[PDB]
Amino acid sequence: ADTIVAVELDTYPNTDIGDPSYPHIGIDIKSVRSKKTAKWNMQNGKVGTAHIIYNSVDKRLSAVVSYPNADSATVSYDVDLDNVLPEWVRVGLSASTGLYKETNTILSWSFTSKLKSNSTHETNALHFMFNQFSKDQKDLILQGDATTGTDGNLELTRVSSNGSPQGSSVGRALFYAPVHIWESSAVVASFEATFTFLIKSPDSHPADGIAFFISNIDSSIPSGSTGRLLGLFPDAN
Amino acid sequence: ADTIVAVELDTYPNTDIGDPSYPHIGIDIKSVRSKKTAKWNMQNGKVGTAHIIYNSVDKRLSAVVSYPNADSATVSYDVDLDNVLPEWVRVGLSASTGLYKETNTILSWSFTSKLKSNSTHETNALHFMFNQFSKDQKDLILQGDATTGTDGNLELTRVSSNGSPQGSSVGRALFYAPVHIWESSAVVASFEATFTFLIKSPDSHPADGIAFFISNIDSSIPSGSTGRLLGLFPDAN
Amino acid sequence: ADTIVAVELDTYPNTDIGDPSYPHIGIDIKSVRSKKTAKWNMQNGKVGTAHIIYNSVDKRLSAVVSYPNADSATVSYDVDLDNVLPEWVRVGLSASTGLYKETNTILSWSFTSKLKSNSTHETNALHFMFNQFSKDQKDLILQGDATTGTDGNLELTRVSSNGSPQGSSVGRALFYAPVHIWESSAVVASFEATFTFLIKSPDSHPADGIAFFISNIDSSIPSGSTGRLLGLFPDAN
Amino acid sequence: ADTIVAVELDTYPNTDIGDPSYPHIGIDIKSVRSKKTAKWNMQNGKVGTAHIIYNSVDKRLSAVVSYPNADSATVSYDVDLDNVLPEWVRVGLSASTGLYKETNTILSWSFTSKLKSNSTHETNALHFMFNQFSKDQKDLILQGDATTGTDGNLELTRVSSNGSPQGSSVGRALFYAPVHIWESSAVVASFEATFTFLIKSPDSHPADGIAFFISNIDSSIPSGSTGRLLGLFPDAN
Ligand SMILES: CCN(CC)c1ccc2c(c1)Oc1cc(N(CC)CC)ccc1C2c1ccccc1C(=O)OCCOCCOCCn1cc(CO[C@H]2O[C@H](CO)[C@@H](O)[C@H](O)[C@H]2O)nn1
Ligand SMILES: CCN(CC)c1ccc2c(c1)Oc1cc(N(CC)CC)ccc1C2c1ccccc1C(=O)OCCOCCOCCn1cc(CO[C@H]2O[C@H](CO)[C@@H](O)[C@H](O)[C@H]2O)nn1
Ligand SMILES: CCN(CC)c1ccc2c(c1)Oc1cc(N(CC)CC)ccc1C2c1ccccc1C(=O)OCCOCCOCCn1cc(CO[C@H]2O[C@H](CO)[C@@H](O)[C@H](O)[C@H]2O)nn1
Ligand SMILES: CCN(CC)c1ccc2c(c1)Oc1cc(N(CC)CC)ccc1C2c1ccccc1C(=O)OCCOCCOCCn1cc(CO[C@H]2O[C@H](CO)[C@@H](O)[C@H](O)[C@H]2O)nn1
Ligand SMILES: [Ca+2]
Ligand SMILES: [Ca+2]
Ligand SMILES: [Ca+2]
Ligand SMILES: [Ca+2]
Ligand SMILES: [Mn+2]
Ligand SMILES: [Mn+2]
Ligand SMILES: [Mn+2]
Ligand SMILES: [Mn+2]
Repeated sequence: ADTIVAVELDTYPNTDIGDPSYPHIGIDIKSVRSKKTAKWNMQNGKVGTAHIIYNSVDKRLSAVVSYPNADSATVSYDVDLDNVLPEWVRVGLSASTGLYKETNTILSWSFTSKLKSNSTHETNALHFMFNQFSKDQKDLILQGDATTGTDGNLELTRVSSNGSPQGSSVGRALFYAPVHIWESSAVVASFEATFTFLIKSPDSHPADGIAFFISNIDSSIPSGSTGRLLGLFPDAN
Repeated sequence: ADTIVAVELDTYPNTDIGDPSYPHIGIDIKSVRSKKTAKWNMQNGKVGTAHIIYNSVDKRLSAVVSYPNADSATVSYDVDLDNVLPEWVRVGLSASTGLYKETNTILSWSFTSKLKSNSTHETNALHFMFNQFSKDQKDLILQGDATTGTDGNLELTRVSSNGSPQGSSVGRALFYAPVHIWESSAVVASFEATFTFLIKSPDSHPADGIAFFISNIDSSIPSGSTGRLLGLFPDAN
Repeated sequence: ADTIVAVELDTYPNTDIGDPSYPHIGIDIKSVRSKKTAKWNMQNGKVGTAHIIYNSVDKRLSAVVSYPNADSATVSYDVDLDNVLPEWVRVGLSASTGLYKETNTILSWSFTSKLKSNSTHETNALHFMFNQFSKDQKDLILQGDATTGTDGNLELTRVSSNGSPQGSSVGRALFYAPVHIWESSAVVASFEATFTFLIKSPDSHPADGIAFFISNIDSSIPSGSTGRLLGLFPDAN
Repeated sequence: ADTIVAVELDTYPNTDIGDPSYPHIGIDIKSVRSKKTAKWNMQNGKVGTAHIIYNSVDKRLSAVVSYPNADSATVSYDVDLDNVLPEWVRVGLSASTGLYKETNTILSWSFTSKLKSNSTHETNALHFMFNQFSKDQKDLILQGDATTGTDGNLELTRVSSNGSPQGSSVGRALFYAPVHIWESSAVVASFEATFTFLIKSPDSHPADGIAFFISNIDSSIPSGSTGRLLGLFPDAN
């Protein structure tokens, strides 16, 4: 059973699992049923930016999702990630389709993590940046339908050769090195992740959306987690 | 009159102007009467570390002051820095003594400021790092009694040739370049400052403390701001 | 008399002052007559990129200029910058027009400088990044005709309200803080500079070019330095 | 067998395999017999620093090793690394002892790699920093005798419970994620690595050394590569 903390850009309302009745961003703590959601005006066909941030002083996980010249969507949840996640994790991106579909393309992805210890306050840091993805991206672990290199992008779910998306798809990309997201003797620890994404659907109704996630290091796509489950969770609980 | 936002490490309780009964860290918004303080166990003669952080999403100014192997002191305050400070600022370190005294020695200082715009989501960033100060530190604006180069440290208040700190001293170092801490169309702005310091006193009661501050670009040490005013405020209101 | 080190992007061959017969890049060490040049196929109207890098171990100043999908032009020169520059400098961008003309438009600028001392191996660093410029960009020093804000770009030379570049123009933007590009007791000092540019001319022959430069902190545009002099040298010697 | 590019800090003169007559640093291109060496006055028991850098414009691999207040040892070799190494590598630290011995203690390790592609000039970056190592350091592959966490240091070779270095020991630490050190379509690609070390020995002649290396990703310690082989090479050819 994986341990998942995620920020979801949820394009499709599943009101039967507590989704609000509109597209929304959310913070997910070991459940697809979001602890905090905000309305998000997803723009079919457009490049947007997501920013996710946390530090161990405020213990507050926050995300802003944005398109140029539009009002941002913002969401925040108070949570001690020390109590939720293991000491070492992987970080990734996840996306799915179900009966409705959309391209879940990633154009760029960056991440930064820093830990200062309570004994002689030495800082350990990790930073990665992808502004292009190649056919053979050896520092990503690609799971399920995820592919890299088409146009120099990361396509999290299946795209057919004519460029339209497919339903019932799920895939994820995880950064290869494990990440130390907390330590018991840290003065401050923090992270920030940003990615740019392009969600396009020929349907009237896109689905199912994209997530930034932090998981146990050995995490994999739960069985049957296409659709509303976003590649993250084994069920809707 | 200057506009001051500061994180104070207040070594001396002036209860007649609202200080708690004990050395305390605090967040100062345009006043020396902090908006929020927490108890701080200052350690005479030991090198400690301070970290200050803010971002435009949570709008929450937060600091942690620490010594190796001790419990941290932590303090936070909800505040929209957009509403308080001008678009352009200087960032700086400040310290004073009064009728009681201490060294106000800075061994390192770093600062990172980031803004991503709402118009195609381009990032502007400033970073500086001092892990040693030379006698001619041209990218530091030194005010009052502040000097650089002695042992490679920044001494914010006057220290005599024999190492002894002097009373009635006030001194400040501001980074040379102005800094853009907000813009009306930034999706996320954030900053982070760190410094190491060494407060030592031959007195029973050290005074008066060290502050990291953000100010209008033309800020200078207000008149008679030695002692309890920490080099920051013209008065005690 | 100023002391300039510079990387020139020279759009206009002035063979009377030792320019080669074609648009070219070059390294200039206290003279507009380049110590080294290489052929540069400038592309009228196209967004280009330049990179300048140097380190105190190799003592080699090297620059690459390129457009997406073209062969890069590269040039390098063996010079000990400690021998040439004062210890504190400013960094900047300069451009000019003369009887012929072009827009000298800067769309992004970044610079990182790092010094490690011979005792006790402590690093000082400076980093800045401009991915957009605003109307009042207080951390740039503008000289001559240079302005910021139109479209979020830095226009180093005069452009008219209608978009047309003007003859006989010259301007520079220097970053506000002086920079420590060297110190006597350094294990290693280095820097890198990147900028993107857009040179468009309605003339059959574009003039005069853009340079990245490093100078005495108190550099100004030498008088009459339009055209072939590039905002940089008082004469063609 | 493996493809290795290394910077050796070589404490023991093995004159039978072309080592010079004195402790030295060298650049190793697929052979233990360095393509260039410089004289290194290793200091028994004192914390040193090494810096290695390379960029694809100069195609010069260079290194500096120093102690506070000493003259530096520096060595360089003109080598085009995309000609030698595969497109994907891992970076690491290696060390060995044989009949004679020393502690190979790593106190800190940082690394930054960067690639700008020839289309659309997009940057890919990796950065890691260890200023402490814990007992369970999941983002390092440890091979052979290497251990982490004792005093927060990485011990590349065996040390017994009482601090005493052991003979016939070989160990390495690789960063976990693969690193993209060249791309055929790259404007400029570069890296820099820094480590701090403490080499301490009871022997009249300390042995054998520490290396920074870059290898095929699936590299392991070659068979019998203790002593003069430095845990890097299967033989001394
Ligand atoms: C009333 C709320 N609502 C709309 C928001 C809704 C409800 C039912 C369907 C809906 C939508 O859509 C479809 C669409 C299709 N197709 C695409 C046009 C053909 C493939 C077919 C059927 C329906 C059905 C459907 C009809 C009858 C029987 C079963 C289903 C069904 O979805 O059953 C599967 C599991 O659902 C069980 C009950 O769930 C009721 C909630 N409902 C169901 C859905 C669609 O859900 C699927 O698609 C979603 C979008 O990709 C994913 O998030 C889900 O993981 C996936 O199961 N949305 N809301
Ligand atoms: C060499 C001189 N020396 C150092 C040993 C010294 C001298 C005088 C005092 C000293 C110390 O201490 C105190 C302390 C207190 N209290 C301790 C918390 C509270 C009972 C009180 C009086 C003295 C006084 C004092 C007594 C009588 C008359 C005036 C003062 C006085 O402080 O004159 C100058 C301004 O004082 C006006 C009245 O202030 C009431 C607050 N009181 C006074 C002080 C000392 O304050 C001075 O020193 C502080 C510490 O550096 C600074 O923060 C202040 O800005 C600075 O003005 N602290 N609390
Ligand atoms: C390129 C076309 N050409 C060559 C046929 C040419 C063009 C202009 C002049 C020219 C020649 O010559 C003179 C000569 C004189 N005198 C004779 C020596 C004085 C009696 C006076 C004016 C002009 C001028 C002149 C007259 C009126 C206004 C301006 C100029 C001029 O800029 O002139 C700059 C001086 O050029 C002299 C010869 O140089 C040959 C190189 N070539 C290139 C240019 C254009 O030069 C200007 O424009 C260039 C491109 O922007 C800049 O790089 C230069 O720095 C700037 O001086 N001019 N010639
Ligand atoms: C430095 C002092 N020296 C020269 C006087 C010397 C030291 C040891 C031997 C030496 C010589 O010679 C031999 C010779 C043999 N034989 C005949 C060739 C076989 C019967 C056997 C053992 C020893 C050994 C030996 C004895 C006991 C345990 C190990 C060894 C050994 O490693 O020995 C490696 C011997 O290499 C042959 C001679 O090499 C001359 C160089 N000399 C030998 C060494 C020891 O080298 C070991 O230690 C070095 C330092 O750690 C490492 O760089 C080497 O990788 C590691 O093999 N260093 N310098
Ligand atoms: Ca949903
Ligand atoms: Ca006080
Ligand atoms: Ca020219
Ligand atoms: Ca050797
Ligand atoms: Mn949801
Ligand atoms: Mn106070
Ligand atoms: Mn030229
Ligand atoms: Mn050797």
